[PDB]
Amino acid sequence: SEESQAFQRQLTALIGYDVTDVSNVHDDELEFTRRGLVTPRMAEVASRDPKLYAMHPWVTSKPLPEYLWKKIANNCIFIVIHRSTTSQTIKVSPDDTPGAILQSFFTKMQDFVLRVCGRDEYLVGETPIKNFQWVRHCLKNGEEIHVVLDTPPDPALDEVRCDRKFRVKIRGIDIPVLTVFVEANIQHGQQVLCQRRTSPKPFTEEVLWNVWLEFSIKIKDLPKGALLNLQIYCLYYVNLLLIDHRFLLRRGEYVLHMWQISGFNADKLTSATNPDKENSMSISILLDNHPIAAEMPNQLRKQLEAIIATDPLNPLTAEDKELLWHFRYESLKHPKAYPKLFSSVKWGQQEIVAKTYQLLARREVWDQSALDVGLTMQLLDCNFSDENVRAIAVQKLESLEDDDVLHYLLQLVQAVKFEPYHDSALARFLLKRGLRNKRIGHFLFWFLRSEIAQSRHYQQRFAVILEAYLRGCGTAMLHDFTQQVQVIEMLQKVTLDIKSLSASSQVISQLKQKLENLQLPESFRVPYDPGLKAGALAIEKCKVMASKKKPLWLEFKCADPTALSNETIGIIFKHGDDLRQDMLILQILRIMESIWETESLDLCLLPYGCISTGDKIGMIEIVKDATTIAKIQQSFKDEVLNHWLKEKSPTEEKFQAAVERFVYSCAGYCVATFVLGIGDRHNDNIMITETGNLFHIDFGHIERVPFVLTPDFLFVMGTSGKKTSPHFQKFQDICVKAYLALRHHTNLLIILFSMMLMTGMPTSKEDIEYIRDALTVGKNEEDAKKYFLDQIEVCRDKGWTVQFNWFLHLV
Ligand SMILES: Nc1cc(C(F)(F)F)c(-c2nc(N3CCOCC3)nc(N3CC(CO)(CCl)C3)n2)cn1
Repeated sequence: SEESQAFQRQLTALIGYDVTDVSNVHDDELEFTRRGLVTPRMAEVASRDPKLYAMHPWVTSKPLPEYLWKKIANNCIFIVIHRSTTSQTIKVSPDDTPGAILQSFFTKMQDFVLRVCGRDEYLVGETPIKNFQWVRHCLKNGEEIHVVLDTPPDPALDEVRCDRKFRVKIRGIDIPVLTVFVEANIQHGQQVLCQRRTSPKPFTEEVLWNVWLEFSIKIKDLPKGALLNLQIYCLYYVNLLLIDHRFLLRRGEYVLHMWQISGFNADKLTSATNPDKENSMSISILLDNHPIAAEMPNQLRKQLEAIIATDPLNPLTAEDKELLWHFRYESLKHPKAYPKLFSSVKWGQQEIVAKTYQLLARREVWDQSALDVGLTMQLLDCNFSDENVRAIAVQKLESLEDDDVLHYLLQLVQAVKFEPYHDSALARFLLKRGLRNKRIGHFLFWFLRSEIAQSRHYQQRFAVILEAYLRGCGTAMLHDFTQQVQVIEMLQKVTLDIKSLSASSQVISQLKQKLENLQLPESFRVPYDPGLKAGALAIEKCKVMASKKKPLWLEFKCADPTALSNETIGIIFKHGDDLRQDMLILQILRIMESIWETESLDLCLLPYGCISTGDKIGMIEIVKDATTIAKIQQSFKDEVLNHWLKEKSPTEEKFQAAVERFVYSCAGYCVATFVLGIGDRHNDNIMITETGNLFHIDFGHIERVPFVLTPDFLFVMGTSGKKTSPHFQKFQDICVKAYLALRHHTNLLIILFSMMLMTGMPTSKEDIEYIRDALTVGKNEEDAKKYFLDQIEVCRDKGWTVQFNWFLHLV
């Protein structure tokens, strides 16, 4: 169809990659997955309620935290309602359903719905008012809930239209420009089954061996998902699945173009070949050589328990693995032992694998066990290639409500890189949950699109998954995405053009002019906050920041007239940094906020919105009324920070609340940063709001100091490096309370941290340990409770020693 060709082009401009192209495939894995990602799509699309899908209500089935209970005194909630400059307040009970509120309101005077004023956010569905996120947001922030009664959005325009051994031939290598040898492996889950090599020849434009590298593994022994790893060093690598998606073995000859090093990493596992054929190193290989689906003594059981108890970081001895394996059925009764057990499997042996799959038959204990996202994630990392082991983990995620899928959505999207094949249980899980919820689908869009734009190694796999989502999300979503992408390209253009014109009066004139040139969509959704829409630019408020990379400071008008405030939406555009690192960290900070919601804690973290759009290019949310701690100091005497708060405080009451939130916010970042090992930062990278909320920024690429707690912060808490103030005791306990709450989620944090380094960093093995030592693994609470207080003292014993040094390095 002529219309289908123009439609596919819409998806191509949206996705930023052409899926129909078959220039860089040696097989049909991609296309087969497209055909295979039609059934799952239609299955979720044909099974979704248009009404609830069109308004995409954001809710949680979790209990309301202890601290958020104090906010409600009379067991009633105030819901200000709007129709046209008219206000009708309604005192309401925490359990009052949105429907009841509609009739309970009309009585004081049922076709319409309560929409949040100035937002594409609705309060609809059989849910208590207390369970809506926008409601919990207002309580936490003291704001009141303003709502407008409007027609429920039309779901109409959401609609979609042998026993022989193995061998391989190393013919040679070829690079057009610029002692090197070949290294061939057979890997399953980053675990080497066998390794062969060649003879070192001098580095030149042409070096060939044509050697026959023989393997010890046998044809029926080869596990599904097994990769053929080919490497070269004196610095190039490529892979290829020994088994395709149809259970067929690799028959034929292959010319493969290789990736190069820039000096473990998610990229090293990719089954995709290098797109650039003009400059890349190539490999010559040929392959010519199907499948189907008494108890322990308590002394050994005690040893097995000790092994199960240890962390995910603790390596497994050959002694342990044999113990875990010989006692499979005792190990099966402990879900926490599944990662270590499946690591004890000889995947290079068909007879054992069969025992493995047979073992997975009766998963009575696994399927009944409470979901452990830390335990589930472990089965999804680089150390597991078995399609069925991963399937039981993805099976467990399905119980997750949309609320929790949002918290872990970024890590899940990244975990796709660890999948041996393009079509996986995980990729189908992401697709289902994306098509089932508009908010999940919105972020799934930008997460996929961030990788597709700056990742040569995986852009193909993600493009196919993004295409499968674009069809099925709806005609309405497609319009928004088109607008959003349209604006970001115009802004990124301006951002890049502005950056080059500077290493002034000249640039400031160039900015306003080029901004007046765009004058382009009338409105678009904010990528990091889909509820908000943006209008025309506040060109007068727009400016290039006095920062080293010349970042664009932009402000927009809100396109919603139903908004009480007149505030502009601020966004920063930056080409200097790699905002992928920032995304992961910020998302981990949100996960930390959730964990502290478990023990009923608020630390007032400010995980501002951040989205990577291209290569070292993206956007950051602007937190209103925030300034840098450094800027407060210059234009290092201690009392400065306190003068600022009282200055920005209209009343003495405002000041006290600003001091309170500072004690919490400071405590939150002190604990969070030290764990992630990013505690040592300069003043410029730590900001504060006029309302007392402290927060950090710029998380890309990171003597000594545990974390930042300078004398000015101490002074705002009223302590001169020796005494203990009333607020300081509050802070010093809050740190311990919050630090103990994270040790309880050690495995979850480690696995997240481990994945963040592999899929989001450029070795990899030793770097992970800091979070293990920081979390004080294998130590009682009190001894650990002191370890953190000792870390606080190292900040007191220090002062500006490193902070002054930081001032020295930049200059
Ligand atoms: N990777 C990055 C990059 C930046 C960058 F480019 F500097 F803007 C930031 C950043 N975020 C932020 N904030 C994000 C949250 O809302 C407040 C602004 N501010 C600032 N600036 C302080 C400034 C120079 O001194 C003028 Cl006020 C510019 N920088 C964070 N992470």
